[PDB]
Amino acid sequence: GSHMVKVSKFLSLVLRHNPALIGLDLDANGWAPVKELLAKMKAKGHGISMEELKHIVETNSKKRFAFSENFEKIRANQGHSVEVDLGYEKQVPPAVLFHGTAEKNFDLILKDGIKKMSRHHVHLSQDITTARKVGMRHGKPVVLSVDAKGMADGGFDFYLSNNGVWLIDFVPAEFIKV
Repeated sequence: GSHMVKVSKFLSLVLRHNPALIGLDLDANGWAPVKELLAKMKAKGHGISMEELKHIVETNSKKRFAFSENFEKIRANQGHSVEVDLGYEKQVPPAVLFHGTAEKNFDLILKDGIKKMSRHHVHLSQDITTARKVGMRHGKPVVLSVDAKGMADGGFDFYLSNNGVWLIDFVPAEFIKV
């Protein structure tokens, strides 16, 4: 099902920043017992079977999320804000993306994040120009400044519209610079 970006982002997150977050922890050379992840992340209600996680490590990630060749440990390297393109095509602008959306959406934005029916293709924008322009649909868009490099690296995917619009999966206000 479509949650592999959420899975890969996650896996990258846990094995890089705060592994302790899920009961998982990082080893001395920057690894983690895969069995720790498989059982735990499954138990977390994400149904990770080993067949599933190998699928993410080997097919989707590799340079991002590495795996022992013997599949015992997993790790995530990151610091790689290149076109990671997690099964999609990410177009990475210079530094940041400015997304405008009405300040009547502010509560929802800040709590839940930039999301509507997201999973694949929700609205994002590159410049304040577009932020304002798209937000003219309501009035005064608040400019959610989301980092392109951070998002690309973290495992958040974003596409480019033929018109020059950006489409995102989702961006947490928790990470956005409102």
